[PDB]
Amino acid sequence: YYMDVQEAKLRDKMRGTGVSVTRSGDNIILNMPNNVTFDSSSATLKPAGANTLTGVAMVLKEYPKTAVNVIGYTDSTGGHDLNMRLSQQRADSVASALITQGVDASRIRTQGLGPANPIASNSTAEGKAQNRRVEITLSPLLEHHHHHH
Repeated sequence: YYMDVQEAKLRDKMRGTGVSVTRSGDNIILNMPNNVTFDSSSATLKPAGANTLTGVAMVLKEYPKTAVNVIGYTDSTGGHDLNMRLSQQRADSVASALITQGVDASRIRTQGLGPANPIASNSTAEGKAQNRRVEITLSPLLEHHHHHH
């Protein structure tokens, strides 16, 4: 359980934001289309996206046993290294926004996995557009930080 109610909260808050709530197994995948999060192409937090990121951050405050893995995906047509930069850049923008809103930095990790896992075809522009995305992987804290010794 634990994320059952979170799925309901996210589904309500993302009622018409543009964010696709894909609940995979136990963890929740919040994938945000390039257009709704960023302005042009560079990591640029538009008001709409910042507003939505605030909603995400709110839920992350409601349930602090969430591990926030911000994994950025993207097509690598142009320069896989440059796209890697943008991949990490985009993830970092989301993370810093969360931390700014009040999410623990120690509960957040940013991974640029753009040219790693193709969600769609990379040869076709259809998939190329789909691959360029930011997916927030909300997983339950695998063994909370344990320091009493």
